[PDB]
Amino acid sequence: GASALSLSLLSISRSGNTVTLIGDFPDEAAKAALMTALNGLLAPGVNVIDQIHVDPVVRSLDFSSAEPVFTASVPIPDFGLKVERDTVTLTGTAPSSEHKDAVKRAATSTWPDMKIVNNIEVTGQAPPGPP
Repeated sequence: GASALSLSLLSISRSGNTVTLIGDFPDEAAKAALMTALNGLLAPGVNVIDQIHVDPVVRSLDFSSAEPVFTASVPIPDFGLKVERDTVTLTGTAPSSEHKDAVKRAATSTWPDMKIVNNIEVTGQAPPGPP
């Protein structure tokens, strides 16, 4: 029925020690494309907590090209990724600046028909943000 024009909300948190990413995926093989990305952050003694449900029907974020993107965010284990049902937001602690540029460019290419709002905020001047 022309399927739905809405993507399942997703949540991904990366701090370093442990990783927290929950949501729903369309297939299982899809994990291999993303997982192959973790191989970059995978450290000795590192814990992983990712629970995704399979749903060959529910429209989800196409990470097929998340490697190039996620890989662009690898040098930052303190980054966050959020996808909505109409838009996608990007926010991560960047003690630098332009360092976020490459990250945004990578996402834009991956999700051009979706609104991307990448608003980095350097934790320094202002007080500690939300938990």
